[PDB]
Amino acid sequence: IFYLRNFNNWMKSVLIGEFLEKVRQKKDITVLDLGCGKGGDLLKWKKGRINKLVCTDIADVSVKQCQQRYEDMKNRSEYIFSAEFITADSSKELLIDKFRDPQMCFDICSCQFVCHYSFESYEQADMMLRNACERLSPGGYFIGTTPNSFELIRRLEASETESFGNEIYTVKFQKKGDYPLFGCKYDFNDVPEFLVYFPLLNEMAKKYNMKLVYKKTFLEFYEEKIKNNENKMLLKRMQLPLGTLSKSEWEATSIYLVFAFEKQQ
Ligand SMILES: Nc1ncnc2c1ncn2[C@@H]1O[C@H](C[C@H](N)CC[C@H](N)C(=O)O)[C@@H](O)[C@H]1O
Repeated sequence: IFYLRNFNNWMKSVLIGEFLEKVRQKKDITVLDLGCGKGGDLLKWKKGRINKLVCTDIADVSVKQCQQRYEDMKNRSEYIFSAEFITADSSKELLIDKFRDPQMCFDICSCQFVCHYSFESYEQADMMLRNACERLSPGGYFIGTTPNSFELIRRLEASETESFGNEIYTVKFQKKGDYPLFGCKYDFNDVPEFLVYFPLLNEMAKKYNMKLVYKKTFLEFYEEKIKNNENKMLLKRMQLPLGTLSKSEWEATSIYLVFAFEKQQ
């Protein structure tokens, strides 16, 4: 369990940091962490020296864990951002209606391992994308990590059943051979997720004046980003390709992709 979560932390680290550098090339960094969980990315924002962060999640128990983690860091002379915490279903509720400041603006929306939950339906996928995008400033960024639908199906079609995996993970599709845009249900060991067809996410984000910066598979992102010595030293410290992970860990990790979109002027 540890090694993978750690590789995923490194992934989000390198992803978050590139877009904070990109952000800062244009003269008070305000960030929306959408589906923030227990606050696994609070330190990344702290290290990035953002000034404001809104943390929101469907699970109140996790948001309260996020809030306590934050109070702990704050309680323990060094700079920390101010933070707003909201328990909401971002696929059914409108965050503009929840913020203290409805007309608040964000420089980044980070959406890490969350989007696949909103694709239960069109209304939900579109709502979570509005929430992510409508308040980004011109030039601001929508960044995330979600399973690559191409790799799920590849592995589905190779399989003798509706299931596949190794000792680390299991995928179990509800149905096989049928891939609707919305509602394409699978299990991933433990909640139900829904297939995210990336061409459809890309297209759908044009409604909120967003152009794709890049989509990379995890393996592609890994091998490009290891070439930066600073990203590589970070991996060194925090810890198919040969080393860094096992065969089985690359197998689990290689399911995912990384994306970045930009609000246009
Ligand atoms: N409709 C929704 N709105 C907001 N959060 C959701 C929704 N559906 C699932 N989630 C949350 O999204 C998160 C899924 C992620 N696996 C947690 C990842 C967390 N951002 C991290 O990178 O550590 C969980 O916290 C779920 O509670």
